[PDB]
Amino acid sequence: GAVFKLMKSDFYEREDMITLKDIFGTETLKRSILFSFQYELDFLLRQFHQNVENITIVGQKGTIMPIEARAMDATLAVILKKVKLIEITMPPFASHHTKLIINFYDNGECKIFLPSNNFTSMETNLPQQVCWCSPLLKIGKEGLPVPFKRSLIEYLNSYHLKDIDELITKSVEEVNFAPLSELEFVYSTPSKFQSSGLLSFYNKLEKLSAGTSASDTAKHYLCQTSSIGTSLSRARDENLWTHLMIPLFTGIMSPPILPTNSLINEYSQRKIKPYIIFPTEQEFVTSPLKWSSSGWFHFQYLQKKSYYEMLRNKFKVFYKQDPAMVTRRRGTTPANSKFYMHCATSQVFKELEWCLYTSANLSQTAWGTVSRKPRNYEAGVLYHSRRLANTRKVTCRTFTRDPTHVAVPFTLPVIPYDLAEDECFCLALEHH
Repeated sequence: GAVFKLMKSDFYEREDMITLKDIFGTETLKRSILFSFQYELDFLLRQFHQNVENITIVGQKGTIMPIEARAMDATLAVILKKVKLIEITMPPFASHHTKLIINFYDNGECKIFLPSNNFTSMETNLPQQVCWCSPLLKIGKEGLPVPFKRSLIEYLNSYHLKDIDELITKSVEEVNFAPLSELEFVYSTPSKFQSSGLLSFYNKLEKLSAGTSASDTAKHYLCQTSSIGTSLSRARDENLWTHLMIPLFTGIMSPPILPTNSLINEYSQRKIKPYIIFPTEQEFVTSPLKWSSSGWFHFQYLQKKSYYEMLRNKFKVFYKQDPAMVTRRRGTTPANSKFYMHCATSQVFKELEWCLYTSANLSQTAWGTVSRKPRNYEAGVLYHSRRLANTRKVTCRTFTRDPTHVAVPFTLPVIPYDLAEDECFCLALEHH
């Protein structure tokens, strides 16, 4: 079955879990196809077994740094001949953030992974990272269409590159995706020709919950992100999660933004509970590598503080690790995974209506809006309870207590920010 694993760190596990070497080092691996925002080629290529025949690497022109001669050795020169680069030219202010691995093995097997780390030593080892692992898939003729496969192919098409069409999509097409028949592949693309991002995700959730009646249940919506974008509007404080996404998902608004005070009453009246997990200032003090992982966490609110105060004090949206539940070896180190999830009710989040794990951070550029398309490539997997084989809920557990559908790096429960003391981490330095 598909499984979430916590990526091992050279620092936190020194002497359940996965490493890049488990993914790439297997002697039966024949081919890997990789997508990422950043590759450190000498670090990445050292993960592979000599048996590998091809490594196809997709990334933005310039995010694939060649190995300098001084860092070459015998082994690397051999693996390097097996590398095919597909270099993407992005529009301005657009990023290729998708992290995706498609592996093909000796006996026609295939396995797909979504790691939260870029392929660099620093990303892999500093902030907490996770990796979703598909079940084993087999090359073979397909029966009924599998949504995950259809969406993955739309997504690949949306690069509009002949090399992707020929070298990747054709190979994906041969794979039977039946073991993924419960899951959805949810993505963003700048392609004008393919709907994606928030509008498509919203339409997908509306379709997946069709018929479901309303309840007096509390409605919990949680986001864990390593970036929090600024206001959707220059004239008003409006946050993507609280003002647009949650209101869409709950039915507060439809596609054809509400005043903040109206939203707060609506949340109170519908028992909506919003959460954003983002590191506090003090959680770096109780992290083993201290502020080392802090550069991955971006929420630059100092220039428009009222937007932050609104989130912190009016929506009371911020949540932090339970310092009693974290391991000694990881402490309160923040995670660079992105999860979005919904629970309808301490035990909160252990049974979910749905959960999306993705590269997409909480920004307009990753998700778009109702009217604007995403600027980035992003990809993720969605578990939806109505899509499960059995009439059941998606189950979730925290890695900090280490089978469930989902596993998250944050504690369960998470703890509200203490309004007297806690503040989201934000550093303004001279260089930025």
